[PDB]
Amino acid sequence: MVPMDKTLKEFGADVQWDDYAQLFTLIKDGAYVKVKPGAQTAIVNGQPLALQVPVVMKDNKAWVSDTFINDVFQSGLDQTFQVEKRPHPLNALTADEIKQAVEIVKASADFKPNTRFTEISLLPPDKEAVWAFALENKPVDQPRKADVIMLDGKHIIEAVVDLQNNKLLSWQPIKDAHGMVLLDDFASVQNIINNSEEFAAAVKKRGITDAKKVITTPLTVGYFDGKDGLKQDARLLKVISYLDVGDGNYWAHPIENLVAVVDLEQKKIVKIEEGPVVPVPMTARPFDGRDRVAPAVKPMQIIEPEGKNYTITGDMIHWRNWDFHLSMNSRVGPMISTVTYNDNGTKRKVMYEGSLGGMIVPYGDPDIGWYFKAYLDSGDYGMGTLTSPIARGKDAPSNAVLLNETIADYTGVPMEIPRAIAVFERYAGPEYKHQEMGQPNVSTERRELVVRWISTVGNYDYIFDWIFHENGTIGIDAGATGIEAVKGVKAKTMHDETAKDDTRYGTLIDHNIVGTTHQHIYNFRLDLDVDGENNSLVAMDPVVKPNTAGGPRTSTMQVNQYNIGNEQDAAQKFDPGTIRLLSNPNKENRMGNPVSYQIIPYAGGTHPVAKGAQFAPDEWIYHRLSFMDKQLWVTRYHPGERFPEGKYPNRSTHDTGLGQYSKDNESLDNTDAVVWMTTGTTHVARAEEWPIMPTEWVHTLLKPWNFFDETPTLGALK
Amino acid sequence: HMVPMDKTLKEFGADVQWDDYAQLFTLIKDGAYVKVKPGAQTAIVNGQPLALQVPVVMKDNKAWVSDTFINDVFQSGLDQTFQVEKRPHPLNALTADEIKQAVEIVKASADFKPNTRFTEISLLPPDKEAVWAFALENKPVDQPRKADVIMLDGKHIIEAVVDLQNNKLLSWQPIKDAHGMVLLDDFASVQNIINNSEEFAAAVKKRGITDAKKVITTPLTVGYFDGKDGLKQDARLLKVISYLDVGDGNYWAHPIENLVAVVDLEQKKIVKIEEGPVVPVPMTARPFDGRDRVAPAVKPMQIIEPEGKNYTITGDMIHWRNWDFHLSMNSRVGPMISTVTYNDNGTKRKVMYEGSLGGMIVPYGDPDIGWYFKAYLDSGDYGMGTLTSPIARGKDAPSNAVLLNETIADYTGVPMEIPRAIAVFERYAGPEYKHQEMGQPNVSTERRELVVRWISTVGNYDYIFDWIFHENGTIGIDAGATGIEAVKGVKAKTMHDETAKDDTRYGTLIDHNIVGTTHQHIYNFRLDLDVDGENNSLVAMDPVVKPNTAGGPRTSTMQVNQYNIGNEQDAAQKFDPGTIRLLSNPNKENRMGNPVSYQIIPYAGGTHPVAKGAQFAPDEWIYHRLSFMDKQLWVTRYHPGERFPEGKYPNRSTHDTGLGQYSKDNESLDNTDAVVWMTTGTTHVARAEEWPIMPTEWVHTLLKPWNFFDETPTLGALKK
Ligand SMILES: [Ca+2]
Ligand SMILES: [Ca+2]
Ligand SMILES: [Cu+2]
Ligand SMILES: [Cu+2]
Ligand SMILES: [Sr+2]
Ligand SMILES: [Sr+2]
Repeated sequence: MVPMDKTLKEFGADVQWDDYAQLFTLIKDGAYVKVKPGAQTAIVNGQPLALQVPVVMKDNKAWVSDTFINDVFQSGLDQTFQVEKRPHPLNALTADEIKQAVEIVKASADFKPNTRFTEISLLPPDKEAVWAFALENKPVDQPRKADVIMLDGKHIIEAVVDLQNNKLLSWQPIKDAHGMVLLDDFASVQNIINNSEEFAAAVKKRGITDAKKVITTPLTVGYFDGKDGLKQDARLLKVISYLDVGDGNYWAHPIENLVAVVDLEQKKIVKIEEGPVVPVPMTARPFDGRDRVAPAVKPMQIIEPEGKNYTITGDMIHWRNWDFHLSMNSRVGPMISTVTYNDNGTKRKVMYEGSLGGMIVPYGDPDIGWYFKAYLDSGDYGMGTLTSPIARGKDAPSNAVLLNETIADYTGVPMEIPRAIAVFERYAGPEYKHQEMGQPNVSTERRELVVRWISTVGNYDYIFDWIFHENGTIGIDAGATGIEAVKGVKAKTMHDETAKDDTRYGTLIDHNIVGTTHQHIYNFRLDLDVDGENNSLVAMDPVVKPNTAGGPRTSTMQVNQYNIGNEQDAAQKFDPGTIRLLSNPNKENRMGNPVSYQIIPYAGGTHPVAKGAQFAPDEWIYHRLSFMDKQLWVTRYHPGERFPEGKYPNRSTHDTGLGQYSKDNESLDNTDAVVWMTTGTTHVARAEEWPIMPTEWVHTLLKPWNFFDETPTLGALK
Repeated sequence: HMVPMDKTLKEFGADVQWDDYAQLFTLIKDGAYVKVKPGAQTAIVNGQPLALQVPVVMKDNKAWVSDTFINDVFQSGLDQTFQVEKRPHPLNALTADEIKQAVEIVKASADFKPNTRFTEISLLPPDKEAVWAFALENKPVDQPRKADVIMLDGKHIIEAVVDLQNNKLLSWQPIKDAHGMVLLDDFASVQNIINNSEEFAAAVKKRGITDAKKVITTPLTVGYFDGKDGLKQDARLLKVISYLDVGDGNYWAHPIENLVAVVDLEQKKIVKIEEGPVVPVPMTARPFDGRDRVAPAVKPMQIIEPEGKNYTITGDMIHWRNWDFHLSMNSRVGPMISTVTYNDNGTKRKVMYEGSLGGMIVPYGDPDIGWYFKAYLDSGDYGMGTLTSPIARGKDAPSNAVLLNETIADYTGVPMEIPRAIAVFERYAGPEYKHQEMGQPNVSTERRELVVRWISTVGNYDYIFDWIFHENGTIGIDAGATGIEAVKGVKAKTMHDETAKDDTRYGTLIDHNIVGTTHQHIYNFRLDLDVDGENNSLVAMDPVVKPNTAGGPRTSTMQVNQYNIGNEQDAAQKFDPGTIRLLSNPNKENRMGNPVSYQIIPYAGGTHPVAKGAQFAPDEWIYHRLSFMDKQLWVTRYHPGERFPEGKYPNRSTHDTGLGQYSKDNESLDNTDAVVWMTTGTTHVARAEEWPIMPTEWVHTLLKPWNFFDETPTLGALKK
C-alpha cells in the first residue's frame, strides 16, 4: 500500500473526490479514471478494469497498491498513445543519437577542448523518400545523419556525422560566421561586469550603492559598417543593466544610458558607453502576485471522459481527417511535417514541412542603449532550447495533453523539456448553421486541434498555435506576453518638463518608465505541397468593373486572375482584400478548378499592424533583414534554405535569408514552392501592459480553395 | 404519481448522463449542474445538498421521478445564476403586458384600421442622463414609460407614441414617402399571388418546370434606380426570385434563373414580369441536413461549471467580475448592451452607454436581371430581432452556456416569446499573461471572456454576433456568417464547358450548373461609448518613421503623429490597422497624466477577404443611398434619434438618411458626447468548400482600454 493523493500527485495527475457519489475521478492527459473505494473494478476512458487490489480508505484518506498507477494508467485502456514499430524518418535525434553524434566529433583530432554546440539536429533525408514513407510506407534506406554545428571559442564549424555507421562524414570551418548566443555567455557577461572597476565606477556615479545587485542582460550588437566602432572579427555582445531591488522584476529598474561592450574571448569589457545620468526607477513592481490576492472563482473543467479523438503514435498524430508528424528543433521549436488530409479514403498532401522560420523584435529608439537593439529570438538565442514548460490548465486548457521533447544543450548533453508542447482539441463555435424558417434547425459544432508551444527569451514570452480545423483549414497564431523592455526617464507624468522628449520614442507607462516603441515580426516557413509537389502561385484581385451587360447597374464585381511567375514577383506586400493561391496546375476538383490553398498572412491582430519594417530603407537592420518588409514570399524548394533571416544572422553584413533565396529570381511555374508568411505588430506601449503584458495575438490562415468538391465536414455518403 | 425521467428532462431541455459504474445521474441545464443517485434521499445542486421527498426510482432499467421533480430541483434556489430584480431597470424592454397595452391605446384612436400592422413596438428610451444616474447613483427615473409604435397602414407609415404610465396616446404622426419594412404576411402574400398567377405558371412552364405547386418563391426589396428599373417610386413593391423544390430540403440549390416577378402588395397582384434566357434548373439533390450522410462517432467533450456560474443575471442586469451591463432585445437590431461600467477598485467607471448592431448590408455584384437590384439591409428591411434563431444548445453555443429567452412584439402586435434567443457563456481563452523568468518559478494566469451571443437568420444567411467582455477591460465584437448561398443557375457543368468563362465572370463555379455570385457582407455597429464620462474627444496616433536627428548610427526612428479629429466630417474615414484611433476623455487622466481612453479597432481581422469599401462604382445609387459602406470609422455627436447607419426607413429610400445624414452638418467632436460607428465586412468570392452549406466565417472588432487604467488590469486586489 501507498497513499493515493501523495502518489497520484507526484505522478502529475489531478485527483477529485466526490463525497456524494463516493467516487474518485482521476485525470492525467488522455486518461480519465473513475474509481470507487472498495470496488473490485474501475473505469478508464469509459472502459471497465479489474483491480488486483481495490482502493481502501483508512482514516479518511485513500490508499492504493504500490502497483496502481502502472496497473491503471499504463493499462492500455488509455489509447491516446500507441507504439511506433517503424520510426518516422523525420523523428528528432534521440538522447542516444545525441550522445553518439558528440562522441564521433569529439574523436576527431580537429575537435578543440572547450568546444560548444550551437545545434545538433537530424540531417533530414530527402523529401521524396519521406513522402514515400508517409504515403506508401516505403522504407527510407539512407542512414540517420546529424548536422553538428560547433562553436570553437568564436569559430563556427559544421560537421555531419553518420549515426548508422558511426562515422564522421565532414568537418567544415565556416568563414566569417558568428555563433548564436549560448547559455554560458550569459554568466560570463554577468561575471565579467562584476569584476570590472571601470564598470563598478560608472554604476556608482549613476546612484547605485551596491554594485552586486546589478543585473546584466546580453544583446547581439548587429552590424553598422563600423559606425558603432566595433570590430567585425571579434565575438561581441552589448550589456544592458538593471537593478535588483527585491521585487522579482529587475526589468522595471533600468540603469539608462549605460552600455557595456564585452569581448567574450578576451573575457573583458572592450568599451563602455555613457550618457546622461538618470535616476534608476526604484518602486517595487512585482508581477508574480506576491503583493496581490486573486478573487475566488467557480471551477471550470473541460472533460473528455472517454479519452481523446486524436492518437499520438511516436511523434505521429492522427486526428479526424488529419495526419501529421510533430518534432522539435533547438532553434525554431516545433516542426509539422508530412501533413495530409484524408479525403474520403485517400490521403492528399497539404504540407511537407511547416515551422517558425524566424523572428525579430527591432526597436525604434536612437539613443545609446537602444539603437542597436533588435532581437533575433530563434536565430540568436534558440527558442526551442528556451522552451517554457507549459503550465497545466493555465497555459493550455484543462483538457490538453502535454508532450515532453528532447534536444541537445550547448555542451552536447541531451535535455528533456517537460510539457514542451500542448496538444488539445477545442470547441470553436458552430462549424456551420442554417435555420430555414419553419424547419428543423441544422447545426454542427466546430472542432479545432491545437498544437501549442511557448518559448521565453529574456523578457518576452511567445506562444504559437498550429491550428487544424476539421474542414481542412489550418491556422497559425502567435501570441506575445511577458515583460516590456523599458527606458528609464526623469519624467513621472506627462506634465513634467521632460515628458515630451521622454516620450518621443515610446509611451510613458509608469513613473520614470517608458515602453520604447518596437515591432514584433514573425515569419513562418511553409513548404506546402498542394495535393502534390508541383504548384503555381495565382493572384485573384477582386475589382470593380464597368457593367457591359446592360440594365441599370453601372458597375460589377469581377476578379483579376493571373499567375505570379517568379520569386521576385512572389515577394510582395499582402492586401487582405485580395486572394493568393498556391494552386496545383495538374489536378482539379469536380468543377474543373485547380485544387488550391488560400494563403492569408494577415488574418487579424489585437495590436496595431506592421505594413512593413518601420525602418528607412538605408538602415542596416533593414538591409540585412529583407523578410521584415513583405508579408508573402515564395521560393523554389531547396533543402538548406530554412531561415528568413539567414543561417548565421549574428552581425551579418548582408542578407543570407529570404533576400538571398529570392535574389536569383527563379521560376515558380508548376514547380515545388515554399511559402513564407511574414506578419507583425507595431507595439505602442500603454499602462495596461505594465508591469506585465496581457497576451496579444496575431492570426494567419491557410484555407482550402476548391481543393475539395463540397463542404468537407458533411461526412461520408451512405 | 410519477413520470419517466429521461423523456421529461428532454422536453424540459436538460442534458442527461447516466454513469452505470457510479450509479449516478448528472443533469445539466444552464446554470444548474445536478447530481442525483437512484433511491437517494438528497440530490446535489451546484455543490449543495437538496432534500427530496420522493427519490429517483429505478424500475427495470428505466428511471422515474415525481411530477414535481423538475421544479423542486431546477427552481430550488441553489442555482444562484438568476436573481429577481427589486427595482426595475428603466431600460427593460416592453413586457408582454406593456406591448398589449400600447396596442390597445392606438386601437382606441379614431384613425386606426383593421389591416394596420406593427413594424416596431419598442420602448421609447428615457434620457441618457436619468438612466446613467439610475445605474450609478440609483436615482429613480421619474419620467414615464413610453412606447414607440410604428404602424403600417396598408403601405403608409405612422409613428405613434403611447404613454404607458398614464395609458394615453401622446402622438400620431404620418410619415410621407417612407416605405415600411417587409413583414411576415408579406412572404405568405407573395407566394399566394404567384400561385394564383396564370402568366407566372406559364413563364415557369417554358423554363422546364412541370409542376408549379413546387415553385418556392422568395421576396426581396427592390431598392432605387431613379426609374431605370421601370418601377414607380411610391408603390409598395417586392421582387420575387424563384426556386424548385426537389425534396432535398434545399430549394436554394435549384434556382430558376432569369425569372423575376414584381409584386405590388397593395394591389396584391403581379405588376411586372422580367424574363431572360432559359437556363435549365439544376436538379441534382443537395441536402445539407445530413439525410444522405454517415454520422461518424465522436467522443464526448463537456465544458462544465459544477458549482454554478461566475456571472449573475438579475432581471436583464448581468454582473461578472468587474463588468456590469444591461442586456435586452430590439425587434429590429436584436441585442442591446447598455449602462456598461467597469468596476475599478470600488468605483464604477463608465465605458459604454449603449452598444448594438447598427445595421448591415449584403450587396451583390452581378448585373443580370435576378441580381442587379439585390442588396439586403437585413436588420432594416427584414427585422433581425424578430427573425432571431433559437440557439441549438451545445452546438450553436458551448455546453456551458446559459440561454436567455426574450420577448418582443410581433407584427400584429401580439407578444412573442423567443426561446433560447441569446446565449451567455464564459470561456477559457488562453493565458491572460505569462512570464517565465529563466531559473525562476513560472507566472501564468488564465484568461476568461464572457460572451453574449445572438443568431438571426434571414432567408438563406445565418448571422452570429458575439459581444465579448475580456476580464482585462477589453471589449470584442465578432460577426459570424454561415448558411446557404444565393446561387446563380448557369449552363456550365465545369470550367471546361464553353460558357464557363461567361458564367463565372461574377462568381465562382462551386457546383455543376451552380455559381456562387460574388457579394459582400458589411456590418456596422453603433457604439455610444462614454469613456469614463459623456464628454470625449477623438484622438489619432499614426506610427511613422521619422529621420533620426539625435546622432548615433541610426538613419531613422519610430515616432508618432498625434492629433485630434475635431469634427464629424473628418471623423468619417477609412481605417488603417497600422494606426491608432482613441476616444479619449480630455477631462480625466491616469496615474501617469495620460488621458483615459479606449482604442477603437474596426478591423481586427477576419477569415474571408476583407472589404476595403463598397465594391460599387461611385455613381451607383446604392452607393449614393448608403454612405456607411465606404468608411470603417464614424463618430457623431450623440442624438437620441440617430440609430441606423442605413437610415430609419431604407426601403426604397432615395437618399442617405443614415450616417451620411447624421454627419452632413459636420458638428464639432471636441469634448462632447460622442457616438462611435464601426463598419467592417468581407468580400465573398465563393468556393466549392462552401457548398451545399457554408462553414462559419468570422470578422473581429476590438475596443481596448488605453491608459484607461494605471497598470495591468488583472493583477488583482492590492495587499497593502
Ligand atoms: Ca512545396
Ligand atoms: Ca458617448
Ligand atoms: Cu511588444
Ligand atoms: Cu457571403
Ligand atoms: Sr531561389
Ligand atoms: Sr451630426
